[PDB]
Amino acid sequence: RVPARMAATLILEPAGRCCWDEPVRIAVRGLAPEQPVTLRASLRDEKGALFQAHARYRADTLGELDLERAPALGGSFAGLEPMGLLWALEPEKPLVRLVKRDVRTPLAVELEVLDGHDPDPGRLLCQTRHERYFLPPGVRREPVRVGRVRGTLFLPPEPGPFPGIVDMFGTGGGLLEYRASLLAGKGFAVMALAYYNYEDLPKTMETLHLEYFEEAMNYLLSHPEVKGPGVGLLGISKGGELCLSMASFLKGITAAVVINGSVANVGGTLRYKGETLPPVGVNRNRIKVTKDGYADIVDVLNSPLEGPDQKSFIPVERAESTFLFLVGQDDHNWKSEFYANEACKRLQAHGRRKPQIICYPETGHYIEPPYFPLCRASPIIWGGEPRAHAMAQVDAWKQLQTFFHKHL
Repeated sequence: RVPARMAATLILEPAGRCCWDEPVRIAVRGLAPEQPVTLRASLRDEKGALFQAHARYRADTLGELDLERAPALGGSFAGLEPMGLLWALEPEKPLVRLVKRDVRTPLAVELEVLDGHDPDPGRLLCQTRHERYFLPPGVRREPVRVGRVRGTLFLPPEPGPFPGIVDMFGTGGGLLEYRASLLAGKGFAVMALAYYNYEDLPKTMETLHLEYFEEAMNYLLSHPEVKGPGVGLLGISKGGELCLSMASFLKGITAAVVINGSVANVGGTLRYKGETLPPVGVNRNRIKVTKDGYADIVDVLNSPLEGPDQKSFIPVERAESTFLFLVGQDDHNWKSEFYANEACKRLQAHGRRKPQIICYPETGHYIEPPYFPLCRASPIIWGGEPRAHAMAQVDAWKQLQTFFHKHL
């Protein structure tokens, strides 16, 4: 009698170094013909927090399970969804946002193949560790500490020069580098820019001075490996708001991608030389408690279209820049589509080019780079449905690349 068959084996393409924003093809060989199995993906973030997804499958008649050929039958998702084990990842503890800050180390996804379709998993038939990197091949990380400017520059491998982008996130303070590092992998010099509560910067954003942002952009533009003659701006939330403010008041901005930004100045006072924008007013009575114990704050901010709140409207008509607005239709942080439309109306009322707006159905506030799992709530809701939001993230990433390549 011949020995028993060797154990099942997982095969990935690509087998080696995969960036976070890149698709992978997962296959298992050496299962029994038509064997029912459960695949489980597990990830621990830099804070030790667990994220998991699982789906049921059935091997084919050869005992092969290939996720670009076999559909998920149920679990965290169903259908021919090769990347579902990643986009459907859910935190073990509700309310937990994924924490990834050091772009120099990968996030590991542990993949398990477990026997059977029982809700309580069978025996482990095979496993593999799939590392996903945030610093693309040959991308150079260069911290920025020039004048008062604080951020981190990412450059592609030599030779330059490269189109330059300033990258900005919203409120929370500190510096998120992961989008800039990934985007530098597409041929751009990208500066992740901090503006409060990081290193020696002012601890709060009670008042923000656009002069700081002018300095940052001038530094990027003056870099020996940045192409010019202007820069791109990429911002989400308050960061997109700042893209509009920068483009309205400052020179040297060629194009801006605004992701769920606001045309109202919110949360503090903006100053540039003799000019000021007061914060738009709030109405905490407009809060909705639904349909769990979560706040819905989408209606709290006053309209920048009536009363003294018109003062907080960013004068986008003064911008020379081209704009692309990427909005989640289900944004519950604030009225992103309304802001995009009102920016467009302001611009057209002054004979400026009409900006492209892309509105993604069932997508929420946090449109992150691809395969970042949806955070539904963290407490307030942010909006989005897992699959719709995931595919919006994948598409937005291609849209901004195309746009920046065209204009920069």
